[PDB]
Amino acid sequence: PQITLWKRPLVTIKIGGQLKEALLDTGADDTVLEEMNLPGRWKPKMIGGIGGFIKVRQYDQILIEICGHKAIGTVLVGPTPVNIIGRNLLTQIGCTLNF
Amino acid sequence: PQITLWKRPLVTIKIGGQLKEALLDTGADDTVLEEMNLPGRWKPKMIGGIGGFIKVRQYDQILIEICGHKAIGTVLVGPTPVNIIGRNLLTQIGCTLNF
Ligand SMILES: CC(C)[C@H](NC(=O)[C@H](C)NC(=O)OCc1ccccc1)C(=O)N[C@@H](Cc1ccccc1)[C@@H](O)[C@H](O)[C@@H](Cc1ccccc1)NC(=O)[C@@H](NC(=O)[C@H](C)NC(=O)OCc1ccccc1)C(C)C
Ligand SMILES: O=C(O)Cc1cc2ccccc2s1
Repeated sequence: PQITLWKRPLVTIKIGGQLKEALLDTGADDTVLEEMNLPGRWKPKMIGGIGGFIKVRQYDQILIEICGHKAIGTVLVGPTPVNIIGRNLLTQIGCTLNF
Repeated sequence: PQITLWKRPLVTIKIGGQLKEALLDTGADDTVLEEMNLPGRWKPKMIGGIGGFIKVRQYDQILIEICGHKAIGTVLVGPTPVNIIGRNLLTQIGCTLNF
């Protein structure tokens, strides 16, 4: 698609046979979701944003589909108000910014 | 231009006649820049991110060039760690996500 930005760029994703919604976020280095039962154990990680820093759970090798585009990578679970697809996955679907 | 997302999408901007570097951020509703003075009157605002809220000064109708592309709009100023161009200005330059 070619997605204009007059509203938040929310798209449908699929993770572990659950459809969710998430934000295509070029200002995010990593991908951050609020929840899921991603397979078991996790490693702690720090991430920062505008307000300061937060601890997240890092899960590796996570299969995710973004508008039907298959991808695999690291997904953080943390206190984000919106699910965030960051650059680590945006690159895998060949997402570019254009103007 | 067409910008891939293997690294942070930093671009040259010009504001108040000075060149700066800023992150093109589809995940930002608003544009937030490092402390500077701008023309006109500002009003106080709080904006939320990962980590919580910060206080910023909102300036309206500020001219900015993003890679040479003119945009006029609200710019917030305050203690951000990175200059962020958000959707309010991305839409003015006809920036789109593509995959
Ligand atoms: C989501 C994070 C992965 C991302 N951070 C990062 O990628 C970074 C730098 N990486 C990173 O942490 O790497 C690992 C690391 C960290 C530290 C040390 C060593 C290694 C990020 O916060 N990115 C933000 C920009 C930024 C970049 C660098 C440094 C500081 C800020 C926006 O892109 C971004 O996409 C959105 C994500 C988002 C959306 C909505 C809510 C919360 C977060 N956030 C924003 O912070 C923008 N907010 C919004 O557009 C508004 C207005 N917010 C909003 O709706 O807030 C509601 C809310 C707030 C709080 C609680 C509940 C609701 C802001 C830039 C204007
Ligand atoms: O004091 C200043 O110079 C600047 C600001 C104060 C304030 C208070 C609440 C919300 C935003 C802002 S900006």
